Amino acid sequence: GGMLTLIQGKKIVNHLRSRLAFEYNGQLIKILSKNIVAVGSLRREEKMLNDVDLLIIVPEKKLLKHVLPNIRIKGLSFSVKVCGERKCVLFIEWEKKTYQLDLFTALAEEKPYAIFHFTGPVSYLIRIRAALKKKNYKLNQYGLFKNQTLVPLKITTEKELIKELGFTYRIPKKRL
Amino acid sequence: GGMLTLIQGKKIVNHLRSRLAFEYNGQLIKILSKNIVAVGSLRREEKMLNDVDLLIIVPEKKLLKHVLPNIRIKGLSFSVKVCGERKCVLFIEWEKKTYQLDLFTALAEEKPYAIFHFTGPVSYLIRIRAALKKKNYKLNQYGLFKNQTLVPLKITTEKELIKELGFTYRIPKKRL
DNA sequence: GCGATCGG
DNA sequence: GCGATCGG
Repeated sequence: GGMLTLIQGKKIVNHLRSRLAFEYNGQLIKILSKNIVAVGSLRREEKMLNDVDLLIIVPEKKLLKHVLPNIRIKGLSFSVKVCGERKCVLFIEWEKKTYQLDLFTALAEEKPYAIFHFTGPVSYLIRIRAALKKKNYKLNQYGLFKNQTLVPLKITTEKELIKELGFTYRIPKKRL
Repeated sequence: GGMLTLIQGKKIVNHLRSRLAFEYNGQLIKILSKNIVAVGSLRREEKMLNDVDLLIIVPEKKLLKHVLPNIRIKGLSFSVKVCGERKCVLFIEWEKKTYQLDLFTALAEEKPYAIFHFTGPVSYLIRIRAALKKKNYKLNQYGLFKNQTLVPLKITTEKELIKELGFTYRIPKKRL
């Protein structure tokens, strides 16, 4: 995959927002724009991107075996590098060039945790996870755990999650 | 990668044996046939293969950062799917079809352990490892360990390793 | 730091 | 059963 500017990346995401779908036992099911979240380097507003990173929110557990493994993009040429239920990496043709499209899935109840994980950057996640690990917590893209048991937090958004975890809220661009 | 017959796989390995090399700070270093071992489904003599599996024996630790990351195959078209110091997955062109070639590296002192691991099958490895784990040992492709410490066994071959571990020696085809 | 999807 | 490369 070629490198992209932030603007090229945003243009691609805009194009993709109305064109993603998946095949479910023969039936083409459209993925809704509101369930597509730009994450990664794109959400961090970095100047150059190495890929385009999208998080797809899926409404039901049963659908995970179907969404990424049967992903469809209307009108766009692509090939699959690797693909499972949770991560799918595609190479897409856009104008004269091939770019890497990284797709991830989260269930609705995982959404704040997923956004936080897939936003990164990695250095920042390592620091946050290390501090929580010292207090016997484990944080990942699915939830907050203690002694291998889900800690049910009363949150809906990434911001609420960050504050409930006891860290300073910073906009994605400023996380390091 | 397409599926291959055992015969096709063996023909490919024969071709590759004299044609593998790596670039080391600008110089092309041939890999010797005696340091190339057919492993996996090929060594188990399975009728159909999903890929061709080769283990490359590397004489010095310092060379690991160079071998797979700078692999060269004379006269054969290939592309890299993933590649590190210990695992490299290639797609090769062979008689107008594309196949998957899986390359792994072992240091000389790891060789019997690596052969045993990369031969499998997986079901057999799980059983063997579980039994050793009950006695506080850990077996992997690098050695036999107890309390995170290498158990120095006085062996050279896979057969000697198997017997020293206290299991019945069976030819690769009959391991289950 | 932690998980996905391999790798045998 | 145990480890590698790559995902943020």
